[PDB]
Amino acid sequence: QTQQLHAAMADTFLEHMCRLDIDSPPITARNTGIICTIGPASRSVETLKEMIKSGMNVARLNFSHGTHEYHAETIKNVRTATESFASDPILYRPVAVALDTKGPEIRTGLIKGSGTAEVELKKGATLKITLDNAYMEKCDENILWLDYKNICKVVEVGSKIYVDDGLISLQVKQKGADFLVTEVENGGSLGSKKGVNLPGAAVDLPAVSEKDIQDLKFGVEQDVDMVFASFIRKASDVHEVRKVLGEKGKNIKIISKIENHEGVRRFDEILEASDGIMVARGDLGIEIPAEKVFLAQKMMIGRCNRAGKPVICATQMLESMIKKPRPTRAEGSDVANAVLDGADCIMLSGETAKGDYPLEAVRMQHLIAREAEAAIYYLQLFEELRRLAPITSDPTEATAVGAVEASFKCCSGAIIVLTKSGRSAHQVARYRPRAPIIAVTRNPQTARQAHLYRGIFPVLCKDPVQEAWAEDVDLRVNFAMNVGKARGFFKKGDVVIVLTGWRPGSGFTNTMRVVPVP
Amino acid sequence: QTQQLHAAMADTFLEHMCRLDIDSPPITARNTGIICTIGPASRSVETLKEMIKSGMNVARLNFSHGTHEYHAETIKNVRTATESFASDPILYRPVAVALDTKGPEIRTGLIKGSGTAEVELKKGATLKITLDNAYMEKCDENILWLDYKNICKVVEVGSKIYVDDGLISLQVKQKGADFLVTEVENGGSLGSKKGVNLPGAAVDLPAVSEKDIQDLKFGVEQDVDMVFASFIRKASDVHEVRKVLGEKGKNIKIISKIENHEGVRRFDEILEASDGIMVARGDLGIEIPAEKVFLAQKMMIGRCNRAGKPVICATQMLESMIKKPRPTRAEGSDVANAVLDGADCIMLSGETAKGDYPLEAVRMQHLIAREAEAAIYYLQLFEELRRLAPITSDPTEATAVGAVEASFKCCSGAIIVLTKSGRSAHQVARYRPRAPIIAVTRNPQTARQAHLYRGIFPVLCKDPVQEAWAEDVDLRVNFAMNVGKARGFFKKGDVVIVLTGWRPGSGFTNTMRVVPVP
Amino acid sequence: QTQQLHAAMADTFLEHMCRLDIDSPPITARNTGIICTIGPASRSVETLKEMIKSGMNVARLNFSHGTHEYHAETIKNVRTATESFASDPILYRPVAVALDTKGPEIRTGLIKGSGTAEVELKKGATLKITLDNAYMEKCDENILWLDYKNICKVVEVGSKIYVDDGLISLQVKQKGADFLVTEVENGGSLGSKKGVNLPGAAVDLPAVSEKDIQDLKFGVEQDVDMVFASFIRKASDVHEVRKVLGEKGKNIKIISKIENHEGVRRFDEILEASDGIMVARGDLGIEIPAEKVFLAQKMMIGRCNRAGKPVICATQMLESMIKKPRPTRAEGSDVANAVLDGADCIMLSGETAKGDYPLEAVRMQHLIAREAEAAIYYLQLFEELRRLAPITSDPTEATAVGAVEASFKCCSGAIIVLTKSGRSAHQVARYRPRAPIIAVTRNPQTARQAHLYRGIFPVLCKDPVQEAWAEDVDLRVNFAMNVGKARGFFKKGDVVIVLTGWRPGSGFTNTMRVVPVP
Ligand SMILES: O=P(O)(O)OC[C@H]1O[C@](O)(COP(=O)(O)O)[C@@H](O)[C@@H]1O
Ligand SMILES: O=P(O)(O)OC[C@H]1O[C@](O)(COP(=O)(O)O)[C@@H](O)[C@@H]1O
Ligand SMILES: [Mg+2]
Ligand SMILES: [Mg+2]
Ligand SMILES: [Mg+2]
Repeated sequence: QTQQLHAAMADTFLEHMCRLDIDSPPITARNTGIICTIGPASRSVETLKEMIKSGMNVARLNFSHGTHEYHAETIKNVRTATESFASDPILYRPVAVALDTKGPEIRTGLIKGSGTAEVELKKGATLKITLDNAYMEKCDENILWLDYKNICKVVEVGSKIYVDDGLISLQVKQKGADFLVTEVENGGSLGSKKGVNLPGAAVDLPAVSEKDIQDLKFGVEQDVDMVFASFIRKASDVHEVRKVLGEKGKNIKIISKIENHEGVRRFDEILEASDGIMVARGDLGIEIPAEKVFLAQKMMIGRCNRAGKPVICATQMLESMIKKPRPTRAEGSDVANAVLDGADCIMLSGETAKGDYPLEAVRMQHLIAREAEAAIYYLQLFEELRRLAPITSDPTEATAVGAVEASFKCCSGAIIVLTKSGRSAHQVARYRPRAPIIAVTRNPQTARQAHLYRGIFPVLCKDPVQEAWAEDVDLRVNFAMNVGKARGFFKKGDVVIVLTGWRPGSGFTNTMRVVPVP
Repeated sequence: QTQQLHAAMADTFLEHMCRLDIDSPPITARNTGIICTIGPASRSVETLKEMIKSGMNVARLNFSHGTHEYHAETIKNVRTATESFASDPILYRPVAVALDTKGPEIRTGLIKGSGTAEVELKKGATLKITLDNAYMEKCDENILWLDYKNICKVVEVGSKIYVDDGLISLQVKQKGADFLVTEVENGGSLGSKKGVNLPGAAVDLPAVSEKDIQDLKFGVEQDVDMVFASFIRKASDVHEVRKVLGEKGKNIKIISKIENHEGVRRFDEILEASDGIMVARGDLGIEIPAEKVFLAQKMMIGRCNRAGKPVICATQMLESMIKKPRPTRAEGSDVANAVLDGADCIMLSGETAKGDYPLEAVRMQHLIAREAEAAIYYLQLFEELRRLAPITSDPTEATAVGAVEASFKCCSGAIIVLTKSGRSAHQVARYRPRAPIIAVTRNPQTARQAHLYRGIFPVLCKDPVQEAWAEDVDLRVNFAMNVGKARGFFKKGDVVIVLTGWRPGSGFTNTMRVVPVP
Repeated sequence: QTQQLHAAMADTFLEHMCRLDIDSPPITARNTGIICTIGPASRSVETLKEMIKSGMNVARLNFSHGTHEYHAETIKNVRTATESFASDPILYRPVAVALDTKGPEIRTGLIKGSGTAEVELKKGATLKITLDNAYMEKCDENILWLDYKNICKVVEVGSKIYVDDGLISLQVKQKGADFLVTEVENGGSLGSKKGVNLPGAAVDLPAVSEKDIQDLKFGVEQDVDMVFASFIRKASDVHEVRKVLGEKGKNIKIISKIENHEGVRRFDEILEASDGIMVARGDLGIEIPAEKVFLAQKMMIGRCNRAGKPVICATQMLESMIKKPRPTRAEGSDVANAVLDGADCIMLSGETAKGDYPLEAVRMQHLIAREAEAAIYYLQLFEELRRLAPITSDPTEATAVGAVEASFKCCSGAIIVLTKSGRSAHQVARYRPRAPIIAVTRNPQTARQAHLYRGIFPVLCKDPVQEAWAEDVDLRVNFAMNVGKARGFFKKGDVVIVLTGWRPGSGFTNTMRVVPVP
């Protein structure tokens, strides 16, 4: 048996687990989008091509580092790699570009005569933190400059301060004027320009600084597809990001990175304001106790699934693959369970940005996601997504759930959907069919943005518009058929579901046909 | 808040029951078919016209009584009453004609007119039973004739003989070559030609007698829509009726009447052989202990529902309405519960054949069914019907379950289906939408046979066949749209689901559209 | 709200996830067993006392390395540490000792001279594998010795050979009688005595070698509690381990390590023969594809849960904590998901055997387990465990399921169970209450082995048997009460469930009492 067919049919979740079978191969199609952070290890056109071949759907540019020039040259490379495959439109893969905001980071200064090395702090040793910009590049084991000028208002005597992915912790002992004396609660090698966290501090930095607006305006000029907004704390932060993109940026997706207590606490208003969510587990597990992160992850994934908005699970998914050709058993399990929880995308960071095995990392994500997608208990998931979704009068929403139901009923090879803006296809994605959603569009950005949604295999029609609209609709369906055939999603005799609108509109999807693939 | 909608959203059946509301009005549409037995109280064109106006769908002719000439006239009156409404294609109701077989009945003879009226059978009195035809019409307290010639072979001293809906019982005290001396165990008033039951005696009467053959052939000739075959004990019994119905009877639905121990015991084969089932409770409740009838009733309804085959609940649903303009509380509950169990149609016998309130009984059935249909727990029923149904490759099957799903999602006004044979619509009905299924057909037989399925409101198109097939389709669609508007099923506000096919075949339904009503 | 109680009351698993709350504190009790591998980092009496305080339940001795003398000292220290708390019976924790077998391992030899230390294998380089004992302690980048004398009988040209947690890979270019020539495909640096894997080779080493025989007998004289048997392929393997243990080691629990393809395939036979299972992910994810491991883990946990037999999740759970004081986000997730899957115990290897932060690794496991236990969807799990158990039994199984039900109904502080051999506490565990199960016993081996079962907090009663049974019962019950109170599991006003035999006996635990705590 294939596709965990035996397990799919169990009357209990327990029995479903018992029936999971190592020797049952998955379907060819992989549903979960893969986002990769591009940096010095993956920036070259040639490796970028392999990455796309290995499965990369979205290139993330981390604006916490680098320069406009650097990132512009990265974007150009992504676009050369991507376009190198346009000669064959049946096999061309759209690739989205995402701008990841710096936001309200606190960084440390430079280490003495930098970067001549690093320092060592020791448990019990004491440290003065100064705001005095004299020490800006004079940081050693005795004094450390930070760039957050209001730090003294916000912390108190006993406050913990984490430095560098939270591996070092200090505790404020002597407070003071515009400086802090602390005892190293937890020591280690301290380098230059490291991140600082102040869990439970009322930190007043904005989500959107002047420098964030300049980055965002750059993203609009660079025609990126999406924005990952860092440290969003309330809806009004999301609205600032969107408004500031202006009319030219109107269709860029806003993804809120939830990465602090207030973000989780205000999750619902943030979700309502956003196009989607990223569970930014890195900062999230320093900001709140690490034992609690999986709770926040499952919470957010549930709510985004319940709302039909994309959710990305991020950070350290395969961390050890920075240095090694295989992941840890923890990492393999982490990716799989993110898929099983319901994440639309999984993300790689250091493992593609800077590691020695970017290509192996991407493949691993692809390989795990597709085993995990077969392992999903669709029986319970579909039922629960139905129950929990409201009665509406939008005919697209009605056609979408109807098509997903039909697809389960006939076990079809795909759901094919024509879409101008993405929406019809996103509506189908919401109900989590097992079959891949082939979204045919002419809008290239629609194609790129479709990767945010579980299940949507976007396809960019290049053919000119027919003047008989009915014939144009057909050209597109047949196009989707050739792609599925060429990719192995289905064969000549199989059946598929095709969603179509009644007029050439723009939001009129309302027709579902069950057809054999020619 | 209308149609038990608060109840419909409950997560448990118990909470659903708690939320049932006496002030929440149902939809206009009524989904359960009403079968009325036609005889002396209901036979004239005038009263037949009121019966249709009242919700009658099927006219049953019971061939345990009358001559062919009598029945020909009844059918002709039904047709006249039905056709009287043809002058307005929108408000016309097809009416089906059903032929109910005598089968292997045992009955007593005629009481001596004197004119005593009825004979008084007294507990402990002796009563001779004879087979001598000279006594056929000379029945009284001392001598009772019976038309089952073998009776003496199949009972023994001490056997029990039941007479008249099982109200009178006799014990065999003495056995003879062509007579029986019995003692009255259960006394009462005995009238003429009463039903006799011998539970657990080994009755050897053929399933299809010469008289039945005659009646079946006349039904073919007369072009009846369906036959209710009495005392079906096994699949081969059904085969005889089908044989005897032959090619000209190709399309007559055979409905097997389950009314003895064997019929229940062999139920699965009879169900696979038949086009439908009738739970024939009158005899059933004499052939098995009466406290067990509800168990038989609910297993047959359950299995027919699981098989997607029409089942009919019959007999004493509103018995007391034979004499009274309003039913007993047990009668109102009985009708409601039959619908609630999933019966496709409910039936009236004496209440329309001979009663003083034929029209009130029909109205009462229409009123209770519509109330009960609003109280069904569809969340659970729809979920269980899906689980239990197999994955097929039949595009029409996929389409049907997709349309029902869409119908719940947008609270649809109706599911409009174009069908020639009826199948496409039968396939929607087996998934039990709440919304009426308006089947548009040009085939008149198909429109009459549709009444056998819960929720199909057949509609007969009379319009000329347009030149262009796509415009002919659209015409049938606009037809159904007008009829639902005319009758208050829905307004320009609403949405309806339209099912359609890709070619003027004859089994190619593969298209569902979700459409705001123009 | 506490304890994710709001999430507990959800109608769907999806809504359950939606309600998972970062600010909802868990209970004090932690149910999942913690197994720690003792090694150079953890072996001192002083470190071991802190491990017990931080949460260690089972000390694991890995007989893949070390001499018997070494292990006997580790064992003696574990007992010195454990017994140093026996002076307060209220706070004493039984600590089990487990022996983890070497089994049919394949290892490389020692590097160097002259090496020095590591040796860099280069992608594309050629490496000769030899079997000549002259090279046993002379390995380098050209020449590698292995201790598997039949390797040559059993790989082929183009077979893959993996070295050191599958991080280095070699392809066989040329075979030969007692050597192999190979090409490095995944390079890296190769240390001494690394594990070798031949996936898809029929490796023919015995289940129980002479060394294993000697190790198991040593296990018997040291009085260990359990044996983790490596590389169990089939039931006769478990039977061989049982024969060595013999009559004298009768009560020692055998936990079969599933770590190769044949073990997964013959899982059901192995589980029937075993006392529990370890999912040994390290070797397993090299033997089968790493993407597949999560599937095997979940199938094994499900089937062990359904059988009521202990299951352990092992290997790389908090790996990065060997060198760092906080785990990665993948690591935190992996631990939570293992507990959410249904695992009875979790395990630490290098992180407590050799790393810089053994105490923090224990604490973290303790913290996550307890967080994950509050997040379980008990409403579904209990329903499923009851449905998959037989409606048969056996008053003892009925009482235990009745106890677990009462325990939810009143948010019991604990279920107190009196047991000689553990069995009755085992029975309660298999139904997965959320409340801790305080198992009171006078048998010290029973108390130590109890840690194999989720939720069983063993408590060793040292008082002599009282003159009246009823006072003997109350003594032990009251002792459970005091331990619960001292540990913060519950207080004076709370209710606990107490399970007991009817007669002074042992098993036949058929009595349940719901009692307030004094
Ligand atoms: O998903 P969206 O943006 O609503 O677009 C769906 C639209 O695409 C179509 O199928 C085709 O329209 P175009 O030919 O204008 O692209 C419409 O019938 C439908 O309204
Ligand atoms: O339910 P049935 O008998 O299969 O008929 C459904 C058929 O009716 C149609 O919708 C219309 O066909 P006609 O124009 O032949 O009536 C077909 O496309 C479809 O196959
Ligand atoms: Mg950033
Ligand atoms: Mg009859
Ligand atoms: Mg070992």
